Amino acid sequence: KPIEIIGAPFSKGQPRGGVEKGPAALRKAGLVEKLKETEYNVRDHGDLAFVDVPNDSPFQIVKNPRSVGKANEQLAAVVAETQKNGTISVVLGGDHSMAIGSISGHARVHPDLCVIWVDAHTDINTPLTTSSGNLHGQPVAFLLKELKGKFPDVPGFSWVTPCISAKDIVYIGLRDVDPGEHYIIKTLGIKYFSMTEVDKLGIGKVMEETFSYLLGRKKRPIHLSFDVDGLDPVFTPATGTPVVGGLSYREGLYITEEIYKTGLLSGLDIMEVNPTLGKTPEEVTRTVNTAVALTLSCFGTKREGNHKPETDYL
Amino acid sequence: KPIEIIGAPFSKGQPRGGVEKGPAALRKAGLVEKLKETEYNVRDHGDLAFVDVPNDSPFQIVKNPRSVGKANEQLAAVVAETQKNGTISVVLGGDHSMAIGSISGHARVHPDLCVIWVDAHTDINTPLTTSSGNLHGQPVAFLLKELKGKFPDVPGFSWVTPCISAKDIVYIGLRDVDPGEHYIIKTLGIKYFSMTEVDKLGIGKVMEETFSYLLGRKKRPIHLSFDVDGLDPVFTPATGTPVVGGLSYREGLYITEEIYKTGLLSGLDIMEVNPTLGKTPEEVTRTVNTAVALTLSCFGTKREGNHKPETDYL
Amino acid sequence: KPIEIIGAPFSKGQPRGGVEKGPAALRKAGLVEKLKETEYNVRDHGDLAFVDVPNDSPFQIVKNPRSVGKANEQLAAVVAETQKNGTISVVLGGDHSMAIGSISGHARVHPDLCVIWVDAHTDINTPLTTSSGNLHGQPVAFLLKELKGKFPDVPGFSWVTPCISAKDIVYIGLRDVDPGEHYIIKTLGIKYFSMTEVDKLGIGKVMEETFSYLLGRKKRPIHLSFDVDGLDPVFTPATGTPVVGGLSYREGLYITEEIYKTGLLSGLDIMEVNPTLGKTPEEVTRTVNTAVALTLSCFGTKREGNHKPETDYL
Ligand SMILES: N=C(NO)NCCC[C@H](N)C(=O)O
Ligand SMILES: N=C(NO)NCCC[C@H](N)C(=O)O
Ligand SMILES: N=C(NO)NCCC[C@H](N)C(=O)O
Ligand SMILES: [Mn+2]
Ligand SMILES: [Mn+2]
Ligand SMILES: [Mn+2]
Ligand SMILES: [Mn+2]
Ligand SMILES: [Mn+2]
Ligand SMILES: [Mn+2]
Repeated sequence: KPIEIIGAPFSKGQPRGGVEKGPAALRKAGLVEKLKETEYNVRDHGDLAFVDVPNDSPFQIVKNPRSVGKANEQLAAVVAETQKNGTISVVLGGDHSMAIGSISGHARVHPDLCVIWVDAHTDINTPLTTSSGNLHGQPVAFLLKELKGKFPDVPGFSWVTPCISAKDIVYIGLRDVDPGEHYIIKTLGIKYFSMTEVDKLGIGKVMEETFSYLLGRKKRPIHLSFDVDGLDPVFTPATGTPVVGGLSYREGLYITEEIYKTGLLSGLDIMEVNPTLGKTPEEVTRTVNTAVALTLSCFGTKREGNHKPETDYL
Repeated sequence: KPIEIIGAPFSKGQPRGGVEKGPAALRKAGLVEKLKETEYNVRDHGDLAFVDVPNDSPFQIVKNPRSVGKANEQLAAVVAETQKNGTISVVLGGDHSMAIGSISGHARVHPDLCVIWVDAHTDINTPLTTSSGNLHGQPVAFLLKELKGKFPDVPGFSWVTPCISAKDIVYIGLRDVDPGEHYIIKTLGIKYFSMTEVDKLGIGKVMEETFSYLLGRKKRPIHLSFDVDGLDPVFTPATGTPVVGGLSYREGLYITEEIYKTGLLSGLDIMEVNPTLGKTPEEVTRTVNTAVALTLSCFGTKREGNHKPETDYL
Repeated sequence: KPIEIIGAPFSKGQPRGGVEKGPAALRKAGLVEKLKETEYNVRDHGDLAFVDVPNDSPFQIVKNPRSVGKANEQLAAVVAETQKNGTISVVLGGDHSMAIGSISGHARVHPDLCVIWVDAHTDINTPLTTSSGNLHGQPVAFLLKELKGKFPDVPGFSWVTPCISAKDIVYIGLRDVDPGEHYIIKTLGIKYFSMTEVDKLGIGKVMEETFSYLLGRKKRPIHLSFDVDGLDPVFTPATGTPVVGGLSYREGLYITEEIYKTGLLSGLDIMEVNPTLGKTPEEVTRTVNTAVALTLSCFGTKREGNHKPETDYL
């Protein structure tokens, strides 16, 4: 199989700066090469340079709208672009609002996809709900159909087309959800697994379930949008919003691991890494490798080992 | 429902000083207000000032007896006092020996209550057993009937009336139990779940069980005496006795969470917080919020979110 | 029952020095006395002084061969020596290559034994595979029959006799396995439980299984070769190779605990402790006690308590 990496050095989805340095640190952590070490061919597409929207106005509360609308428009494009060639898209990112882009682009070639969302937050707030115009906390509200026309069309996201219903999305790692968001997920009946569910079933069953629930009938392609923050802060400290009591490195590596073991991975998102939001240099480095590690997980590497087949190591 | 908070700034139950600063730090962490943010009405009762017993003699080995006898006598009173009005009692505390007070006061209005004891220790030692007169390690021995007249009446605890048998008490998080104590719990057949049990079943099943075992037949009121030290030291470092390999923040939040989801909470104890026993300021702060967090847990807050009902956030 | 402790202050199995100081720190942590506190009689055998092999040549890639061959020859001997008297052998160690010695010596008296291997690594590499002559990463390859004559006889391990097949060995905690090693374990069909398996089943089921798989038919003696490094680095930092995302103190204490509860413990290995590889003095101390703790676990101590029988603590 083939792998193409897209860098989404962006950050207007939120205030704290650095997230665009995300793909910059990830490649520096040698993400590309290690990936090559697998059975997958890897092509690095570089960093989609994003033209800045002069005089971007705050649509009511929502900020830097046009920016996030055009930046995400440019991305979805490249994604659908690769997706058609048949390669697996892996979006190194800045804030998690590049999810619309990625996800959209993906749905163009595979409109039957599901979505596993590992984030501490649902990020399912709308321009109406959000107590901030930080679109990095709305990505699902743009991709959801059951939410279309449920809020004033936003300046820059015209090209966006609600592509999936709540019956194809699955959240894992939720532990910091806003009122409005809780409403939405309950109302629209969205299958999720808050830390409390993790706690109850155990990552194993959590994954086991989520799968049947999504690939029970028709096996479709998967889009794992992973938010480096959905792990506990002790593991991925260099982030925008940390939230104690989250997924463990182990649990996180278990997810990408069961994901891989299903061969249905199509699109991958490694968002929210802020190479600057480090209390200490280590914390960053930590955050960086664990992230890196989580990628190579989705692409083969098992915690039990790997050995090139047909070769007699004896 | 209504909530009344009682501060038990005390510490003679043990040597290390600071535990009385407990309710002092907890309120400072804004425990009161956050609580108001729920569906419960909250009334802060303040800190029961405790008159000191001049010349308190060490009953054999047991120390500061009269102190702990009168301090706990004053408390039980206020507790039964609120309990009658129908509000939920929440005892911010100093050492865990204010459990007799709280628990007693509670049993006066609801003598059919059970008790969930999250502590690293059983604290079920008697004046006979204890290798210390630290009554913060005997609270159950005073409340237990099967232990009445099993030791020399203690100077100051006359007013104390063994209120519950081993069939209504449940320990969770035990990992540092003394010989004598092991004897007692086995002999008197006390349902418990040592870390090893936690390890085996998984907090989920651990709670699931404990409930049936207590609320299987007659659903009664619950008295969760939570000992901030039953969590692992990495989570609640600012304590008297830390004991590695204990409950995780997650597991601890899972408990208070399943407790809440049963609407049977009547009395709550947040003991053993020593705002001074911090290797570093953070450790305290850590200890403080996690504690605070554990309270608001027992009162609604879920790790999946909360949203005021009947309001359309759309 | 009787316990005899053997100190294997050795380290040529690998580069980093200090591991021979292993038994030196363990006794200093009072391992001997605490052990006496159990229902087992304990005899400390002291530290097998190891005569150094002048001019030890690097068999191709493999280093300090003759050293590790004679040091392990001297050990197996003492082990079989005690094993015959009926006492339980407990090898405090230096690098994990003293496993051949221990294990061999054990098989002499009980050739029907199985083996539980808690290590981050399989250490099942051969002189052919290893990208290092560090025999501390080959111990199983010398003890395995299915591997005999699968590599050039090594200078110093003549006396070694492949004693067990892959049907009697069980690995727990694997998370850093080399290519060649993966080949071997898959090929030779070796029952294991990588962190991912731990993650899936939960230490409880992991142990529950491993047992039936080994003691299902004929109950035999157990040889728990525990590698202090198989726990997460946060717990046992003072080691040669740390590997993030490993067994928790709890999970590790759960293992030795279920091991003990089967009364089938015959030989115990507490390897890879490097009293010098400590970022800070605490880290060592940490590493030391947790190790110590893991021993006393295999010998009675439960996390629920212990009380001398036939004594009325009332
Ligand atoms: N980028 C993230 N998470 O990864 N943002 C979470 C934001 C929380 C909430 N949804 C908001 O819009 O404020
Ligand atoms: N306050 C506590 N735990 O929260 N004390 C535990 C004391 C251990 C033991 N029961 C003793 O009396 O020494
Ligand atoms: N001592 C240990 N683990 O405890 N060594 C692991 C070494 C990793 C690998 N088997 C090698 O030979 O390099
Ligand atoms: Mn997000
Ligand atoms: Mn997030
Ligand atoms: Mn206590
Ligand atoms: Mn305690
Ligand atoms: Mn080893
Ligand atoms: Mn190892």
